[PDB]
Amino acid sequence: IVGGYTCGANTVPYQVSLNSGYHFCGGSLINSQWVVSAAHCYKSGIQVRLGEDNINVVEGNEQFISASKSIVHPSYNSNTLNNDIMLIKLKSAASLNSRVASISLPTSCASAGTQCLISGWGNTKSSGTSYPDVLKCLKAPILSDSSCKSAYPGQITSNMFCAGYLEGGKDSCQGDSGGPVVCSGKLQGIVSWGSGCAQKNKPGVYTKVCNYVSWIKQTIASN
Ligand SMILES: N=C(N)c1ccc(/C=N/OCC(=O)O)cc1
Ligand SMILES: [Ca+2]
Repeated sequence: IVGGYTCGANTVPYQVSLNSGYHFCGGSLINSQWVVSAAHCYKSGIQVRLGEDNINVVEGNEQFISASKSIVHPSYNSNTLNNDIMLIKLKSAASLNSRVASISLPTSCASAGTQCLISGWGNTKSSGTSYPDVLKCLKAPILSDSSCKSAYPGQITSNMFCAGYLEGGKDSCQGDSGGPVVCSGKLQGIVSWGSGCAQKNKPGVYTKVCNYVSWIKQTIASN
């Protein structure tokens, strides 16, 4: 997260870290057994880490649970990042508490102009490279689809939306991938892609979760 703020320990209780010997992506806990992340975060041997603040220090509230399966969206296209969503099932159910909690799926899509909360342990520099210890947060508005398409001509599908600041300076970044975009207490986006981070006229592009609720519910009902 570039240009954001320190969230505060366990204030984003649905935020997860995906670990394969190191943190590589974020995710969102949607119930005791399932995490929503980005399909481009797929790899084998994922361990889900819940209740994290400092990802490099065991502070006492963590739950580390191995993934039993990963399900990439059937229409995920890794070239265009269309349908950039994946479900990860935990080997055992998480214990839900104040520090580890699920985030609601939306019943309707979010509105242009709505301020959303984006979070992660990704790069905090728009140019160089610096990774934070503690979870970082950013409040950013959903942009109009016409501004989004103008920013990224020929690349924005109906399964994507832009959020952020066209002036640059504030954005999600590498290492935030797969993490939550929460708007009005619902999981509306997944950190997906963008040209660099926090660049002028290049806002963040996010998977449009409201399009996938049917697939999510069907998949979790059968796996
Ligand atoms: N909002 C952005 N500008 C943005 C968001 C996500 C990415 C994802 N990069 O994938 C590589 C990785 O996370 O390791 C890039 C730019
Ligand atoms: Ca920790």
